[PDB]
Amino acid sequence: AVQIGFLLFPEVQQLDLTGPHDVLASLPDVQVHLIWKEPGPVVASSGLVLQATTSFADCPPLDVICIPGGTGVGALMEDPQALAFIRQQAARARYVTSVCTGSLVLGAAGLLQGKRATTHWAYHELLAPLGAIPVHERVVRDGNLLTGTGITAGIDFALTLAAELFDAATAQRVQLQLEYAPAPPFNAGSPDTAPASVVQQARQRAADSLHKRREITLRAAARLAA
Amino acid sequence: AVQIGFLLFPEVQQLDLTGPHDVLASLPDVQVHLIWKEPGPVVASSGLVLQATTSFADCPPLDVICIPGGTGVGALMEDPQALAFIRQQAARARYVTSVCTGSLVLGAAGLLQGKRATTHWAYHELLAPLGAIPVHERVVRDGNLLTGTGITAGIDFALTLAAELFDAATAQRVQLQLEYAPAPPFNAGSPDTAPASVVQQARQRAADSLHKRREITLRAAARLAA
Ligand SMILES: [Cl-]
Ligand SMILES: [Cl-]
Repeated sequence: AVQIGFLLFPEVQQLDLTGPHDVLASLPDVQVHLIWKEPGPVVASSGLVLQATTSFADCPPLDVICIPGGTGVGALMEDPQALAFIRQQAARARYVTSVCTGSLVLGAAGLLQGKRATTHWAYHELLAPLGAIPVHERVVRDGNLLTGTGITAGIDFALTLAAELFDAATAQRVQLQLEYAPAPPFNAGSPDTAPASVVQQARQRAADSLHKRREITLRAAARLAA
Repeated sequence: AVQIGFLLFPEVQQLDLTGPHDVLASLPDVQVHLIWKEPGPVVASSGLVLQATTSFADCPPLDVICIPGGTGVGALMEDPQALAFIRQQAARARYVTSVCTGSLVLGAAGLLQGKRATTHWAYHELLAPLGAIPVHERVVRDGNLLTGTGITAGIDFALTLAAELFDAATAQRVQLQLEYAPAPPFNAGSPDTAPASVVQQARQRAADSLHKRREITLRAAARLAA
């Protein structure tokens, strides 16, 4: 069975994880794990309570690892146990993936050095100090690394992984069974298409978080420099 | 505070619920409830464990009620306690909504009689015996009833509800904060765009479920006829 693992941490943005989970769990001969330091409840940033199924020590070797984003990324960027686990699994995984600010965790773990990558638009400046080549595209692939932007990035790239792990007809069948054909009623999902007034509001609301994450990023970069 | 409730039941398709939950939970002055017969664990069809936060008896009057779909819809269509709760909340709710096969639950509760509605493509024939006017569109609005198709229908219609409960700039800001701009890598999300061979496979895999749901639908229709 293909082994797929998602890191589940306090203050995760749960949709970053639950989207790809439901798609990939629809495939035959997959096993999906929700990984944290021990099994048990983990609370997402919205208050939704999710259950981790396996610990770092008991997790099998993964074929796919996926790091979601969320408020909780700041703590993960300085969690040596989590970063060590990610590095160990990435060494042999067929696919290393992240959604939104999850790529900052890959960066803190050293896995973006010299690699093309993206992250959430408001935090994109933090990729370069972590050694990445920043790219402003919604899905960026460099070798076996896939990084994507948007809360539903993992739904789309899960269909790509289904086609490469199985075949295109399997991916299309899953898409059809889920009737997945999005049609947003607004076109404000990028700073290049949203009204300027909306961009300003969103940037102002992210400013305190960005300031705190600049500090964390510099400390994480210092650890990589040693 | 605006009160938004999702029905959480065993064998739910969790993305039908977790998508709109994360969008709506991003809004100011909202309170979101996960409703079942009692608080506690509820297992989704994928095995993901979610927690219900409130019981039918303790749930406040809702401004928005949302019924997700999933395998578990068949049991809900004949659960008199759940159907009675839905009817009570729908009487005063500003918005009554469903995702995918959740509209079959609204149908069993009597809430689609004489109303335009949609559901998952493989189960669309079951709307007419429940009194609905079936429509083949991704989002169908009839008064305060919204029914949508696709596992991520509730993400899109949550942005519509944000614009009508608050204003368009608020909805656009949420879309931008989430960087929501989907771009599926295949175009097989509808039976009209997927290859014929894929449609056949999907229909064959749904056949046993459809047969069982034809039986349940007829019994539910008989209860409405009395
Ligand atoms: Cl997206
Ligand atoms: Cl969809």
